[PDB]
Amino acid sequence: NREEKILNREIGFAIGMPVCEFDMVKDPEVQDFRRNILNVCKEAVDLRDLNSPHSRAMYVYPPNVESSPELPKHIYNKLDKGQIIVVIWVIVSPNNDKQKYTLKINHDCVPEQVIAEAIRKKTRSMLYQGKYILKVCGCDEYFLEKYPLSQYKYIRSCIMLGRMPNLMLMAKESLYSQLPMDCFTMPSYSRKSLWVINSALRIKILCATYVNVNDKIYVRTGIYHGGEPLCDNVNTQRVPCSNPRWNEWLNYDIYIPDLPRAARLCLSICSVKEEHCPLAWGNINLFDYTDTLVSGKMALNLWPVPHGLEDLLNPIGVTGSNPNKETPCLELEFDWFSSVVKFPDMSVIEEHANWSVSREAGFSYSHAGLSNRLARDNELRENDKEQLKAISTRDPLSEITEQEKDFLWSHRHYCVTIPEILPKLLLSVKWNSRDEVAQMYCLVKDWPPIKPEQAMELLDCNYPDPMVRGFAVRCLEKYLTDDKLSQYLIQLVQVLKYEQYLDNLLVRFLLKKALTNQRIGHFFFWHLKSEMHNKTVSQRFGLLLESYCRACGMYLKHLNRQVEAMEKLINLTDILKQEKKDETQKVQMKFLVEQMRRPDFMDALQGFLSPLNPAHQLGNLRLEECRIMSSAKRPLWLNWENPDIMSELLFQNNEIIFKNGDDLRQDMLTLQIIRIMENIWQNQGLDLRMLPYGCLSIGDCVGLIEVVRNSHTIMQIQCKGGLKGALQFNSHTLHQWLKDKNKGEIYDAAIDLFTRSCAGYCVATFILGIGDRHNSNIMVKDDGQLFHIDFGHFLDRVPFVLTQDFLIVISKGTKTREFERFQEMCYKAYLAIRQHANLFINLFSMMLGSGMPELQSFDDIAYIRKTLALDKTEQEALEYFMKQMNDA
Ligand SMILES: COc1cc(Nc2cncc(-c3ccc(C(N)=O)cc3)n2)cc(OC)c1OC
Repeated sequence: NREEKILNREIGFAIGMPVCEFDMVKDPEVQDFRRNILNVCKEAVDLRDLNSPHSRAMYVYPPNVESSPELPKHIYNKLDKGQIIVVIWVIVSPNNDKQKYTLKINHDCVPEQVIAEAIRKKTRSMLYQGKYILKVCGCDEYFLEKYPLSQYKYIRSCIMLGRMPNLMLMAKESLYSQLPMDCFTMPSYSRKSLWVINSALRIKILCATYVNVNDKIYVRTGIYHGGEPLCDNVNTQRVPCSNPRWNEWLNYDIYIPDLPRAARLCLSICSVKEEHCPLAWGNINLFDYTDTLVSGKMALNLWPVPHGLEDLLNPIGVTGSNPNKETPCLELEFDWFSSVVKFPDMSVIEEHANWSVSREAGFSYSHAGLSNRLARDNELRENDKEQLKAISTRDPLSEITEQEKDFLWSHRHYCVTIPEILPKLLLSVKWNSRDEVAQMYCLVKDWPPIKPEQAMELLDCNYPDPMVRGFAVRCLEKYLTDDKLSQYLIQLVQVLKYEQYLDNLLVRFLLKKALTNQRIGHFFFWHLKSEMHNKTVSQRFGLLLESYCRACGMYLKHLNRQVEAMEKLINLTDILKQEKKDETQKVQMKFLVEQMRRPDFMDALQGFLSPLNPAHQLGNLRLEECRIMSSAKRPLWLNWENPDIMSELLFQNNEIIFKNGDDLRQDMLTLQIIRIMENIWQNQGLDLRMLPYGCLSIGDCVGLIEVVRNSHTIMQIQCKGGLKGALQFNSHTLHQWLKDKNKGEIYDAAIDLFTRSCAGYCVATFILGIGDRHNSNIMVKDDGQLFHIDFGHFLDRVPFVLTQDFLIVISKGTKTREFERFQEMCYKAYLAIRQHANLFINLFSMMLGSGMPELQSFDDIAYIRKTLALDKTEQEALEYFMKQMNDA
């Protein structure tokens, strides 16, 4: 149709590639995914239309709320007898005169209560009900739901910073008119044996093409469950890369029924010189998406070897044939049987598991042979029931011995009472045994649901099993809030890559949520779009962005404006850091102004939503304020007028830093972790103010960074311009600048705010291992709030040692009441993150599959164990932190 034609040009624009490339793809799974995922789209659209227009308004403008209405004592204590002074604005008559009405209301007041109060006071000045809604003055944020006013992030932030909440009273039909009508049109494209086999595992290696220049090459193979081998690495006989035709049948020490559903064939082509090196690699799922075992011949286009490849095989790598068909291919032949070998149904598995129970009690009572894995009845002592608890407490990176692993499996039936031990129990299973596995599948079909956070440990590279993964999705479906979903969106988008198939529960959960919450959808899109260049994931994400773009609605137009501006900034910075790179800053600027003033560049970058917070409108550009920065890689400091009619109550101007050349994934994770550390601290009752400024990677080493208003680097303060020098840098200079900025009842707050942000960042940088910190890495705001920029490296010793310049601001002139109070905060902060060690390990663990340099192995994540002192007791760790900290 005409509608469809127009749409695929639009989807194609936002996705980076045209829709018709997906049309021409002939792979059962791809066209099956393309079609099958449309019900999620329908489900999501129908949830939007289910309570039209309110539920549609909620989709586009979801309430931005904290996860709980409970205010920690220090947040509550800020309120005037548990009450908040709030200001309601009303735009009246033709001249759009802004009338304000200040109210003192309960912090837990519903928005509708607050509106009624504003109307009460509106009439009581001169001396309706559900016809109005509340909007945040200066940004596209609405308070459309019955949550208490304080539960909203804008209101809780206002309380904490001691800022006056300015809100605007808006007509419901004024917002409802601004809303478009959904039109999810269904696309054009939408219109045997089993476990019997008594054979061993054998696969033939025919030949390899596209291989040449420089001694002898062999094919190395392996059978894996995630990254754990289910047998021995079987290899082909060495051949020089002139005629690589082995045509030999490789035999493995696994029997066809003992193969788990998540079993993979991990192969590679290696070279020999005492010196072995991998050349090209490739992984295959031993079962397809319909659950059929691989039958016949196959041509696997292999992948280049990523630098720093520890082994000869890459089992953690992406499963499937490289899309670049002009790369080293490797033909294989697989054993044929009666017809088609499909994986047994859960019923067949249940009958075999109930047998692996009735005839296992017929193998312990009616066989003789011992296995320290046989579950014994009435032989579950309280002496070892506390031992299971002792194992369940341990961190995800804590090595579990063979003695402990055997003990756990034997007590599998008890472990249901302690559901948090599931990750330790699953790793205790012999996945190379169909008897143990069948018993486990059944325990998981009935396993009690665990917290979303614990269920995430099960969604990493260590747990490939579909039913283990399915349980984990069900836990996030039932217990994960939309707020916590926004927090872990980075790791959740990442774990998609580990999934064996295009169509899974994780993707359906994530897409549904993305298509039911435009805020979740926004970052979901950008997180996927930022990885389209990566040809390892480009397909999966390309299909996902298609299904998203079809059912996202009129927001696709808003995404296209963002994509167009982002490309013009890339193209501009491309020409600049190529044609004018070694030239002077005055020349680069001369060129920048000349180029930005072009008609096509002007309108692509004016009047669009900011990708950093889509609720922020970016109007006209303040070119007089747009400059190339003095900082490294030459970032582009951009300024935009805020077109909001009440911009003067939030920020008249919006400033974004456009970086082209540096990887921002590391800075993104650090700031996600910082934000999580801050929440842990705030809930726990410690007010360590952190500044997790917005950072978003938008492509291959391109990205955006939120400009922190009224802030300067440590160097900028220490100089006062350049009237001092690196030697002449007097230690008291920092405190003096702060003193001149804040005087009177203002000064005491400033020092407090400094010491607090100081204590938080000391603890944060130490745990995380954020090293190479200096005067151009640390920053301070006008109000004394400290923060850190450019997270160069992490995990690779005191990562941030206390400089005199800071301790002096902490007091005035090492042995002060302020330093004693300070030291305490750091000890208190350290102990709080230690109580959450299991979360941070998992969050980091889910990132190994992301192509990050300083997060490749479980040897990088182990650093968190050393800085948090997990092995030691809580009081023992304090002695460790005390020792590392007591060093000046
Ligand atoms: C770093 O130097 C400067 C910074 C800023 N301002 C701001 C405000 N909020 C944030 C940042 C920031 C954050 C992260 C990263 C990163 N990830 O690289 C880089 C910069 N920068 C202003 C400067 O001169 C006026 C300046 O040059 C001396």
